Amino acid sequence: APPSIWSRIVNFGSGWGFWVSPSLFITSTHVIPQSAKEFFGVPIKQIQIHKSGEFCRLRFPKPIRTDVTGMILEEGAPEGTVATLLIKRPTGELMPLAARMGTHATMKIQGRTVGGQMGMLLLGTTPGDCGCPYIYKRGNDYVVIGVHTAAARNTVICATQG
Ligand SMILES: *C(=O)[C@H](C[C@@H]1CCNC1=O)NC(=O)[C@H](CC1CCCCC1)NC(=O)c1cc2ccccc2[nH]1
Repeated sequence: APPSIWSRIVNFGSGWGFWVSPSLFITSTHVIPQSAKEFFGVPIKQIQIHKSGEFCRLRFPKPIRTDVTGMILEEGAPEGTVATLLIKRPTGELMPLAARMGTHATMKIQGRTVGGQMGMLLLGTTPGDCGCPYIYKRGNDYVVIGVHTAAARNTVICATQG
């Protein structure tokens, strides 16, 4: 992925989030800092925050990332698609991970209702990785399909919009 794509991934609370477009930031719900007063310098009351299970959209009142184009956001990928989980680490290291996406489902994880799509990793994910995006290339378009929310020892769970 080009630097433009990686630059959309930004640390956010205990994990990460992803700029889909100049005004739209997505992340995993459980990652969002509680009792934060502002995100990216914007008071929280001015942000439109919509949670769909563990998929969270934050829509800012003015464009924040005017440098980025709006990317296609879809609810998961067709079954069998090998997506890339774009992991950033706090050291700065980039760790793209290939994951074959499987069935869509809604299930409880540690008592929380999670709608998303499970994948299988093809050197793994760690507790600080949630909120990183799943993307794949469809023709000449990059498509973002969800955010990293959970993993087991090679199942990964991509939370998707409802
Ligand atoms: C991000 O916060 C982490 C990333 C995981 C940690 C371990 N490897 C990863 O990729 N996410 C979690 O730890 C989730 C937290 C849940 C909180 C409530 C909302 C849904 C996510 N939990 C797990 O990843 C998890 C729970 C669990 C239980 C039993 C077996 C495996 C297992 N994995």
